[PDB]
Amino acid sequence: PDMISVFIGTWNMGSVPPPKNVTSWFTSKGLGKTLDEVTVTIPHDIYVFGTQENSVGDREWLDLLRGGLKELTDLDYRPIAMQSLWNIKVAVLVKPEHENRISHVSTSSVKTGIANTLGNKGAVGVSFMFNGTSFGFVNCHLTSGNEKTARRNQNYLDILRLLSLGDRQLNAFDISLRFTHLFWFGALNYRLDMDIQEILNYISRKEFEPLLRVDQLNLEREKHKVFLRFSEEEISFPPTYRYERGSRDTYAWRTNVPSWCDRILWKSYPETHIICNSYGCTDDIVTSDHSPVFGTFEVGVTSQFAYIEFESIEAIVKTASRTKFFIEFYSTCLEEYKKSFENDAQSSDNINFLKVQWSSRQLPTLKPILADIEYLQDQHLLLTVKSMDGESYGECVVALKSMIGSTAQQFLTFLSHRGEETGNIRGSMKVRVP
Repeated sequence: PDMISVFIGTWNMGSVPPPKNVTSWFTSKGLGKTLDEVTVTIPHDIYVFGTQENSVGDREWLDLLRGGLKELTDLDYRPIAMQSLWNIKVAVLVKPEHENRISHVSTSSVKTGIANTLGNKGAVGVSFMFNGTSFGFVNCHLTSGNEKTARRNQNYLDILRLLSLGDRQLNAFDISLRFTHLFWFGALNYRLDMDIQEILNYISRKEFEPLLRVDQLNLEREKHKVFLRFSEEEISFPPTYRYERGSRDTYAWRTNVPSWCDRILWKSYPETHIICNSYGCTDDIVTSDHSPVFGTFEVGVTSQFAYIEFESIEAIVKTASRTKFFIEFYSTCLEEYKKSFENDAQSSDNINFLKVQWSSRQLPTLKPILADIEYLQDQHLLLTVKSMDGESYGECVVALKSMIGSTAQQFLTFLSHRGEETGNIRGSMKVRVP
């Protein structure tokens, strides 16, 4: 297959079991950007379900999902992984025909505790490869409370740093760069900064823009504190918290201000195919004080199966240090990782920054495992900038897609470390074939 259809769902189940029928959740029918126009269901290739306050036992729950999907699609979807941590649970299921294509499956979980609050907060994860394309899925439940934004941001950073999904050799990189596509979703619990009656007025009008301008997740993302260079599809569904059970007619009630607690975000390597086909919530599933949120994505995949030469590399790096620096290059297209020599020039007209330059002589050629053009296009390099005394100052990713040829092509990208922008990097390179 050339592309796959990925379903992501997030639902705080409110410590009661689901209703018998959750079909709207699976088929992206409800409010927001929806697939209500689709009369005959196209079964997705991969279903991913993240839940919180899921008080159904692991085994029984996975069975309910397999059962639900069986009745909808007339297919025995196979669960490749599942992972729970208290009542935070994720499960990933694939079509039977894709079972051979999956490999390198891992799971992880992380606790993020804070004193004097209701704990049981943290995250669970699943990653795998679909042929040559790596996928990461994170399901979390962060700290609740209107005034706990700083605590939520810290939960995010603790997850980003501690969650050990994927290959170990990528331990200079965190989960924001380990996977071709990363989906981070769950009960993020960021809230609306507005009085209760004024918010209910806007929900009645279906005027979401004035509420989105006071959404705490949106504001923190603009400050560059969480979810650096992630995407979220535009929100056009009402707040998913907090409803009275048995209906969606009525919000319950600053401790119960309506909010978009339940969210899906993604982070992709550059020059890859990824389109969001839905992002919304149901309005006919009423067992929880939250509503289920869905998202679907069309995602490109690459089959499973010559040298790379750099003219020069130049990095603006954020630091007070003045030592020498080098680069390590990692990729799944390489047999072993390579390293550069010392940088051979450096300058600065800023106390906080440093320009660091590697000439062609200081940079090694990389030798890929296959010489096929169609293979090489779909690959990426992971670069980490390290100092000579030795910890990383910055990581980034570079696509080879437009770099295939005889003459060297320009690249420019951002450097990050531990959820902070730490500079940029640029250079000139070619992937040559004989």
